Amino acid sequence: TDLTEEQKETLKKLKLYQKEYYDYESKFEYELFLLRQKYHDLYGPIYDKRREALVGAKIGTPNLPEFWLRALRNNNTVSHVIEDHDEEILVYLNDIRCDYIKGFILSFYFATNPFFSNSVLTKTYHMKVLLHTEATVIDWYDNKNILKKRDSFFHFFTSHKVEVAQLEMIIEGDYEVALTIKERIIPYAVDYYLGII
Amino acid sequence: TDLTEEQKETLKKLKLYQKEYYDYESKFEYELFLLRQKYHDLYGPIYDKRREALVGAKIGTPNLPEFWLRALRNNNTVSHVIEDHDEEILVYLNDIRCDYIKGFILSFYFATNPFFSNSVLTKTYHMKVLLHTEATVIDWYDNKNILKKRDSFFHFFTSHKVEVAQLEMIIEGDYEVALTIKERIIPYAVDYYLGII
Repeated sequence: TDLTEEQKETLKKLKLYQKEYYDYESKFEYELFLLRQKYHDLYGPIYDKRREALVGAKIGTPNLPEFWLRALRNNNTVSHVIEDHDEEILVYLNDIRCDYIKGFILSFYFATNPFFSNSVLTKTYHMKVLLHTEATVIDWYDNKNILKKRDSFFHFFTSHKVEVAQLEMIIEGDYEVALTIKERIIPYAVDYYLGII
Repeated sequence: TDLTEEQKETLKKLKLYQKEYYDYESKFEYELFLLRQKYHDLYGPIYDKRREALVGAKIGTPNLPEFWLRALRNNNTVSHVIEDHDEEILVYLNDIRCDYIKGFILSFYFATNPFFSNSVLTKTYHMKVLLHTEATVIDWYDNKNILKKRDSFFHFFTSHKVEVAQLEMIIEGDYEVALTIKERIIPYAVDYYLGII
């Protein structure tokens, strides 16, 4: 800008070097994408084996009753959004999975149950940093909508986009829960069940 | 525990699968360590070239006056801890570098200056999650200790370990600054200088 010609040259050289930094950084970012994908695929079979052993019925994880409810209960962050009335519903939980959008999408698989007909409840987090969320609409059976009667874990399946403090607080807490399920509950489920974490 | 023998078997299988998860996870963590090291070494020469072009004198970055002060100023987080009196000292800044402990260590290289004799001021962050910090003691020249006369950027070079809210707040803000310098200022210095971020 208003530098001496000599300094202008120095500045151009720095931009040149900075351009070099960005090139290497893009390549690192790429190798990071590869790395996370590779292991995501290596974890997949391990998750399916657990599901298989757990599910093999009109009850969640029949080969190990209340598996997910207890794993979720044993995690501080998630335990805070689970109420006593939510427990009779969560015992029907067969599996929780995380998938990339063909952001990420969390899926909650439920066995046939007297609360809602959905065999699966999903939550999609759209991100670049959160953009917006999409939740499946729960098809509650007559008089079973616990959201009516109050606070409930199932408020998690509520779609959001972007008073302000109110919205920020809600979106923040929701994303925190989702992140915990995605990075903690799913990767270390049984250890939470056993409560050894 | 108090499961049927059948469920006990299911639980053992899950621990087996979980053990498999941890094995793969350890291998991913290892490949992540490699990845970050590799690029750390690829960035090194790029940082040294910038220093070389900037420094080539009794003034910081003589080939481009006030380079680091301006880069630091143009970053919101860091700009908040820089006072007007700190500027006459920061203009002597020749280079800022980040190194792994042979956690990480931030080094601030200063040209000969009338404020302190130290040719380098470092800050060491010990971590597993912060354990404790080590800062070089500044050898201020007579009547030059700006920390006496108040708030100053140089309070950054203060050692900490672990009333409680007071300590938490201080440690938190300090680590936030360090992180910004490490991940933002150093990797994208010139772009901050130009203020295009």
